[PDB]
Amino acid sequence: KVFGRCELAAAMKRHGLDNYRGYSLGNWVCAAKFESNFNTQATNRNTDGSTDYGILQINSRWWCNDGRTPGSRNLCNIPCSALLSSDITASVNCAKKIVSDGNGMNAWVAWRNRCKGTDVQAWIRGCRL
Ligand SMILES: [Cl-]
Ligand SMILES: [Cl-]
Ligand SMILES: [Cl-]
Ligand code: NA
Repeated sequence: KVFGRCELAAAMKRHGLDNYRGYSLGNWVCAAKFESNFNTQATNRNTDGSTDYGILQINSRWWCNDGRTPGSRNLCNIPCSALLSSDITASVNCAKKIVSDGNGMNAWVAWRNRCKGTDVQAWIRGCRL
């Protein structure tokens, strides 16, 4: 599923991401825009053989099991395919574990390079939330 900007904002708010660990909702929408272009089915292979999955591009080296990343962890206790669903619940719940891990949203390279320090509130402007 390809979400609209305000549709995704509303779904993320319903799942408790607004101000989660101090990150306002616009940070999460901005991260999703640049990680996946709002597409739940996005996948991308990394040089180390791991793969990133879903709207927040969660990586199989640590967070989910895809059966083809030897020596990796599955800290969210989910198959990586669950992160591609049109229902964002699994992605949100796993993202909450990632952002609590110590480095905050710096875990998402696109957030660090394209959202951090910008006017992230623009990503939720005009939305009925
Ligand atoms: Cl915001
Ligand atoms: Cl594996
Ligand atoms: Cl933080
Ligand atoms: Na894994």
